[PDB]
Amino acid sequence: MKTLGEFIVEKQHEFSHATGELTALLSAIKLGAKIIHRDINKLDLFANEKLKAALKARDIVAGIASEEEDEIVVFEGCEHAKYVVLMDPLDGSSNIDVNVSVGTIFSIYRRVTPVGTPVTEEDFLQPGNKQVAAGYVVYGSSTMLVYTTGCGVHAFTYDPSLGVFCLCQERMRFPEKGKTYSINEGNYIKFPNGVKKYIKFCQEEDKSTNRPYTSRYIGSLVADFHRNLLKGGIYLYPSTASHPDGKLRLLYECNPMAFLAEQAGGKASDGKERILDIIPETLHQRRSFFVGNDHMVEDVERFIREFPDA
Amino acid sequence: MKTLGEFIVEKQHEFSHATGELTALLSAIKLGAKIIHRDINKLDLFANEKLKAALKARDIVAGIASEEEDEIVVFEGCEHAKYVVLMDPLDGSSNIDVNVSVGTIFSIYRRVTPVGTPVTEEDFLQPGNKQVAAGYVVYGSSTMLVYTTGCGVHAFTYDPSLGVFCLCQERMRFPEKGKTYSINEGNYIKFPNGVKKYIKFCQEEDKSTNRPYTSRYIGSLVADFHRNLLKGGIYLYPSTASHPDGKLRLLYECNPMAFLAEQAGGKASDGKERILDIIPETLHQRRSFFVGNDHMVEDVERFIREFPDA
Amino acid sequence: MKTLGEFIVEKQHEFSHATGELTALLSAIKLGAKIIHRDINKLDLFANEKLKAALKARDIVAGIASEEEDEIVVFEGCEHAKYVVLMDPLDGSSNIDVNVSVGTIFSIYRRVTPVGTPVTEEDFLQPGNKQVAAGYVVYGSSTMLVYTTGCGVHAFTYDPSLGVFCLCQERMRFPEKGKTYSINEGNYIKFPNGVKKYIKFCQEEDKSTNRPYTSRYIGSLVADFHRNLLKGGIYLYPSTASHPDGKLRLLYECNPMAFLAEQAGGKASDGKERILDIIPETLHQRRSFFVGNDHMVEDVERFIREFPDA
Amino acid sequence: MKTLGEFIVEKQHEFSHATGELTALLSAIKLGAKIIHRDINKLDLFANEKLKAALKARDIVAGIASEEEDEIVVFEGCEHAKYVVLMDPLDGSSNIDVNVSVGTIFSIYRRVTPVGTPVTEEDFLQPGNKQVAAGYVVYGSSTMLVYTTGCGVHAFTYDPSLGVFCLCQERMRFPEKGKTYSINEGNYIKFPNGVKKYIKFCQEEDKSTNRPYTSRYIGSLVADFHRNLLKGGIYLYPSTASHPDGKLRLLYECNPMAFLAEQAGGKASDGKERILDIIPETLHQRRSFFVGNDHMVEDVERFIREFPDA
Repeated sequence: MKTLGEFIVEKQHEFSHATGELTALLSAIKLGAKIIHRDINKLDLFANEKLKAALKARDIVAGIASEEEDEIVVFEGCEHAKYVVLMDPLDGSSNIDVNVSVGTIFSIYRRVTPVGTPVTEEDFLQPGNKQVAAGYVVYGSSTMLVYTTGCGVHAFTYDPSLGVFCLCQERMRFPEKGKTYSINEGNYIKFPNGVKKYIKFCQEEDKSTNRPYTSRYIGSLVADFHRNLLKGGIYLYPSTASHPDGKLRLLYECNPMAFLAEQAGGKASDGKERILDIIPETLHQRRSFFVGNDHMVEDVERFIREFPDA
Repeated sequence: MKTLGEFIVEKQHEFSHATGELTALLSAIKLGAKIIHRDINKLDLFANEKLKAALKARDIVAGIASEEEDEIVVFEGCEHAKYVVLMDPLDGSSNIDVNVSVGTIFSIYRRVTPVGTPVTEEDFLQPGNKQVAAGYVVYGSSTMLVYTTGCGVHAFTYDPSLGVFCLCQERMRFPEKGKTYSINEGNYIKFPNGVKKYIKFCQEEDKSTNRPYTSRYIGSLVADFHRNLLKGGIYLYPSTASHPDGKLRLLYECNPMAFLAEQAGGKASDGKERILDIIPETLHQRRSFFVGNDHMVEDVERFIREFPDA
Repeated sequence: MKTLGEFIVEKQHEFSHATGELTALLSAIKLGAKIIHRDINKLDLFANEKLKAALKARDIVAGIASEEEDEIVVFEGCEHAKYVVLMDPLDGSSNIDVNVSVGTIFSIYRRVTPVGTPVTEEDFLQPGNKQVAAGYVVYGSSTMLVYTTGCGVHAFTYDPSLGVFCLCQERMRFPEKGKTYSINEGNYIKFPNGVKKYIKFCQEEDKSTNRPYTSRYIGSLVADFHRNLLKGGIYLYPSTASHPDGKLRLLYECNPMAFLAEQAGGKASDGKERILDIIPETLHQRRSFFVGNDHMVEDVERFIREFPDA
Repeated sequence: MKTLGEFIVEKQHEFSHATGELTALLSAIKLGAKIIHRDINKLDLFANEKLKAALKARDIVAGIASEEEDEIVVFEGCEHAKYVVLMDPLDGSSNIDVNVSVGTIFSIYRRVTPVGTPVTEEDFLQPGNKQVAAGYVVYGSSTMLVYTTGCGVHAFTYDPSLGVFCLCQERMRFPEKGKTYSINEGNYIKFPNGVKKYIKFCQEEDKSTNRPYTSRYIGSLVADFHRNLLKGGIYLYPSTASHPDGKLRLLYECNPMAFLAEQAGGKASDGKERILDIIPETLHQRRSFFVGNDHMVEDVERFIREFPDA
């Protein structure tokens, strides 16, 4: 058995050789995860407060931005720190009422503003390709932490009896092919024409390409993403008239998940371009999101090009 | 706070006033659930063995039938018992690999054969309407036990820190209307014509009836059933050319879930008739299954009558 | 592995064949123990309230008497019950501050007053020889439950990860000889002359009788008793000028521990007579207490006869 | 609430400002403690192996010396490390069988031999006054970690439900006076004359100095030490004919506990001189040990000077 802390020390080459700093960052995340885990066994504010407090206590983060706050949070006494963290404290918290998987998503960037000064929104509006780390905690049948710093995706499972996260998968990679699609198909009529055509494509009979595909939609970004990463597949959250530019948050959800997806050998697109290369406009900016096996995301992109209407 | 054990003693009117016996039965189930819970934090055989051992140790069950065994199990030294239990020890165990919800389903009947003799398959082939109890354990973000003895559906949540199941919902009831459907829509082309038509019906635009409906499919009978019970909805597992008479087991899955559904004010059909009234043919008999809010199941039945082809 | 509940069902010959009732009684105790266990990982009132509530919820106890209450507690709606329980909810609670072992002690009697009426102090003032059950829960490095119903002493260890008590010792018996004594020797000068002489006797050099004996005094009746039961020894709590008739409670501590000691093959005396045969005078009556290996208790009794002064 | 990890980061002035290193060291200890904690809820080898593995995995310790090994252990690939650790993996493991408190003791030194080379016994034979850190983990009714780096004694309690150690006492100090003594008084006749005289002194009647003192002897160095630190007192483990120079290990037990005692305002002597100033002769060297409130240890020293015979 190898714990998360031991694994970090082992891979002192990742995170720009900043091992001590990564240990601190993930220790704050693991602490918040443990607190949230027990609390699950409203919660949004709770998770937000605990994670925020955990990060501030490590004296390594200058400030944070959260889906649960309109404005960024500048930590007093941490202006010397060079890291900022963006997070979705409790992804899909609505699933708590029905005992369905929920999760925490985090994204880490090196600040751009001068150290020793208060971080500004400029530090939080960098494109996803600037992330130095990203990950999620999935609170399902078991609690797991998955992260990347640009050198592969690593998975750890929390052992409640030992109170520690244990390594369970060092190099998480999408399988060569995907055969599952995840989307709220009930909203079929509301989706762009290209997405509707792709859904029909998924239902055709073609054994040579494993079609029709299997459908799976838990309704939790983290849970669906996690399953598709392990078994192969694609997750889709298109735009609709109600959400013309998508529903998912570009900064708190799309970017970190896109970083993880790419590090696992997958693709993350908004239907037309690479998520990680999008220039952020606002903290709460939304974006259409298609992520998973590259061939599947490529198919969605093709259908959107062939049937451009919304 | 009120524990499962205390609740049972409180409702000494249920289970034909056989309080001591119900306590014994659920104690065996709770024990097995606790063991399985920790083991999750292959498993099929494990869950089967632990539950079987737990039931035998309570000296109240003459024998059991399990999805994990071709033949029934007659407990030596328990021929004096008048109860038999049928179970699906670990529903959707495949979801374990992806950290998705799994569950245990149990069904209890009073034997028909003379006490003091070895139970036979006759005791396990009674129609669902003869069940004296049924329930499930859902191992999700939290572990919960749900059951009925014919007087409503009661829910309990396991508190790992106290090692006990606590009452969380005394009268589980489907809401007045459902607005969510759960099916592997990827297999659309393989389903009977009536089911295909119903799926399209679910996607129409009609705000007056909350359409289009929301789609949710975890891929776990227990997990999807549980969510739909709390929020309203319908779960569908139709027949296909590969499984002409459905995939779900009539005795280990359909009957117990149908009993729970009806006790919560819902409906459980195979598309044409009431699940609980079907006369069992074999231990492993399969059946098409549609369960949830009555109006939704009624709609499926109508579409099947209007479009009868497979 | 065999759980406490399964063990009880197995030994349906004990407790006057009242298996269902014993299960109920110990279930209340185990529940209270679990609650207290987690709360430890002031407390007196807490432990008292939780245990009292647990016993009342099982609808099998007419009332209780506790070291934490001047008057007995008559449970409304339980006048039909035939059992009464006396308890020391949190023995040696002062040890909590220093992380030292503490414990719960319980004693069970069949009421003497007519069923269907409110129990009176008469039901709680019966001599110890009338106990139908007695036991303790020791909250130490691990939490254990030990009990007897007149057919030997059985020990169970709580497994926090499974949330259940597991059998660890079916027939607890004092070894053939004891070689350890447990007393607050600091109060040597305050003890009766016979006790002082016995202490000196314990310190003599005589390998043939394993002397000098080893001294061990945790300061917790339950913890010291438990160790001496497993390894052999004697526990002494004599009278002093401050407590002329002893400090320990005859009904809440001495009687239940004496029942356990005798069932394990040991002896329990007040220095002159058998604890279980003493006729109670009041609910809070105190008594000198010497318990453990028979030969050691016999030695104390001899010294008290030979040196009678206080 | 403040965790051990957060506390360490907070006090970045201690441990020669080597915060990152202290975090690593205590993380290894906390991990081992968690593993041992669950294993308790033979063990000597287990505890030794887990702690040794934990320390090696942090890549910060060049090697260790343990009471469970005749020779020191040089960690391959850690010759670059500048710290060495000495430990008593499972103090009083015999108490496990009786559910009595046990503990882990650790001592940390900066190596004296050149970095980049294999540590030798020279690195492990430094006097106690050279320790840079020392501490213990007490596995009792609750699990606690206590440590010092020369700036006071800090206590933390393990919360099994959160899987983390929480600060509970920042500045542990002996009370102004002690009124409890801890010794195996059964061996009175075997002790040096001065110790026998001190024991009698403890039993005299003198309210002005809180005498007679209370006696408490759990039989576990860590447990007795911990209680005396919180409530005041003295722990004595004298020499005897069987152990002419004491029984406790100078390096694995006496030195670390002496460092803690002094940092809490107490005293630690072998009866004649300061434990921390003794020049080690061998890895397994033993020593008489008297530790606790200064006035009490001073009294023992006086009696030993006044009655010098063994």
